[PDB]
Amino acid sequence: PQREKWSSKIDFVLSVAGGFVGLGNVWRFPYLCYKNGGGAFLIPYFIFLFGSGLPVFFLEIIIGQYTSEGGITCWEKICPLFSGIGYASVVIVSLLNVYYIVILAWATYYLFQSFQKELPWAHCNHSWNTPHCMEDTMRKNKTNFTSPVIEFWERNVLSLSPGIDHPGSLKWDLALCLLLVWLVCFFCIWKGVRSTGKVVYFTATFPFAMLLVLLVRGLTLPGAGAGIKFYLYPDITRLEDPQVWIDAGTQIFFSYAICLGAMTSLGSYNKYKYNSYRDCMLLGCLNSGTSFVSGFAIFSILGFMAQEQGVDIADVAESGPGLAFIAYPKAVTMMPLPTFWSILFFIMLLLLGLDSQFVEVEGQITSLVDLYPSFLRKGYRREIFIAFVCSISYLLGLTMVTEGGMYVFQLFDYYAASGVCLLWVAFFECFVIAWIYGGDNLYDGIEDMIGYRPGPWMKYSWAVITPVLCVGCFIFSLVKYVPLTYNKTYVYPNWAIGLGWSLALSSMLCVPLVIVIRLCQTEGPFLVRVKYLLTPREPNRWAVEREGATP
Ligand SMILES: *[C@@H]1O[C@H](CO)[C@@H](O)[C@H](O)[C@H]1NC(C)=O
Ligand SMILES: CCCCCCCCCCCC
Ligand SMILES: CCCCCCCCCCCC
Ligand SMILES: CCCCCCCCCCCC
Ligand SMILES: CCCCCCCC
Ligand SMILES: CCCCCCCC
Ligand SMILES: CCCCCCCC
Ligand SMILES: CCCCCC
Ligand SMILES: [Cl-]
Ligand code: NA
Ligand code: NA
Repeated sequence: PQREKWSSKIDFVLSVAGGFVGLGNVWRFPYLCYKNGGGAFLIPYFIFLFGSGLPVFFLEIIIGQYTSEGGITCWEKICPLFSGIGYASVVIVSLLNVYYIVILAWATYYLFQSFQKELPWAHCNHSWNTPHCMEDTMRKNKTNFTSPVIEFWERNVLSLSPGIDHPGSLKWDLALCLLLVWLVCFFCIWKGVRSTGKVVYFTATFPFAMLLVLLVRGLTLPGAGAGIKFYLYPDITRLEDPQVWIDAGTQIFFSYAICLGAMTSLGSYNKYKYNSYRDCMLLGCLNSGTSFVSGFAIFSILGFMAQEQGVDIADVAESGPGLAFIAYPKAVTMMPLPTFWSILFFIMLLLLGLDSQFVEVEGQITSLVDLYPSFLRKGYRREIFIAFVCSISYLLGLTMVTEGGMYVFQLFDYYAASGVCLLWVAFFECFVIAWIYGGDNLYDGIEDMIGYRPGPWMKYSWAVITPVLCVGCFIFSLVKYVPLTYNKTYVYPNWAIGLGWSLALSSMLCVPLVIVIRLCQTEGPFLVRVKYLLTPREPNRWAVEREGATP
């Protein structure tokens, strides 16, 4: 009957902050900056952060607060047509839940490797190391040598195969680790949904307090001055390639968990007369500051490795995912008692990723339960659903656990819940809000909800800045198209790129397909059909709290 509200604003802030501040900050941003050269990644990043990151994030939160519904029915309130956006988000988040947890699996594996006398990536004299491996300290002291940390990441953790078309034998240890993290998610969602809520004082303060330590270790490294420069001074030429702009925009959208329905649901649990604008601005500041400062530390470590190895910074580690699994495990080796600090670091990674996964999976489950309110949300009948959603997404994730699973992970990362699909969904959200619902019409709601009409920046972002940025990046990437590559050496087969585009299209096609379906359901001439489907169905149809009216 009545949606359960937050106990207080503190609960909302802590839940959301633990929600969108996770592995998209300490893991994705590092190698996304590293892959796109150096500081040339920052110029689009911040622009999107001030052009589409904060505005769309606050728009999602404010729609959730205005309609008090999840990611799906909120659109039906705002606009019956273009409802597929919600479905699109669901598909996106589903695919995200498939490969996001895989990262945690790796972290868990690393954790299980930490509990021993000497870290396995300190020196390379083990069975999995190629004879070309040479220790980092001895690399520049005196061809094509490899470092123990990278060896451990590829040969042992991943057992990397020649290509995607050679999946090979499934790795059982990583499969068990993925099962373990999915079991943690399952027992933290069906029961103990607020388990992290009562221990936030450890779940929120520790991940930051740990990062600072790395930062203190990062800057002190002798080569940091080089690395920070690589992280800061941009390259003008790199800005010409569409890849940097697409990566920066989609990294903004991924870090803030927008176009997923999680933000709308989180904003659906708060009060109507709640000043979510200021809270959202502070949370976005915290998110971007965490990303920027963590990049400082990891790029200082990269500069240290480059100066010690006698190699260029751009060729010191893996450009694809695993930079955070190459730089940070090397940094924790330099600290006194490396085992303890490595354990703490991977525990912090687990906390961040697990909290983010809890939020995303719970949002997806709530959305699907909204789609099936009688067939679900009936106790045990709901419980089984959880056991379904994890399992079908666990088995589907097992394709990323085979020793050729890294390439599949790269496909999912670049296409499934990131790339031109996120731009598609964000552009359609902003188009519906600005050019159909009306920016001033939604300011009429904001002014009543928070008590003051915000500045013209929010409306200018949805009206012009965000659609223009999204369409420009999309069309400019399609014009100067470069095939997706893993670690800038592997050239994907055509069928692999076809599968990745199928993954993107699974969510993209929801917007037009649902439009066609809704037009088919309604009767009459086309013009009155679209006019009737473009009328909001009383978005703030609530009287329990002090509210005004739609016009
Ligand atoms: C490593 O080998 C590759 C492939 O032959 C070559 O392109 C590259 O220059 C070599 N790098 C070093 C550091 O020897
Ligand atoms: C010879 C080992 C089995 C064949 C290759 C592994 C395939 C695992 C895919 C799991 C998907 C559920
Ligand atoms: C700029 C492209 C959109 C043109 C305006 C469409 C608005 C239709 C809905 C009107 C609601 C009264
Ligand atoms: C009108 C309500 C039903 C819309 C269903 C859309 C589902 C899209 C699935 C995309 C392929 C998995
Ligand atoms: C990965 C498939 C997601 C299916 C979502 C269905 C929404 C009605
Ligand atoms: C490492 C955390 C940095 C946070 C900066 C912004 C604080 C509101
Ligand atoms: C339930 C789908 C009905 C489709 C009817 C199509 C009429 C053009
Ligand atoms: C030049 C070092 C800056 C570090 C900011 C946290
Ligand atoms: Cl970020
Ligand atoms: Na978190
Ligand atoms: Na983030």
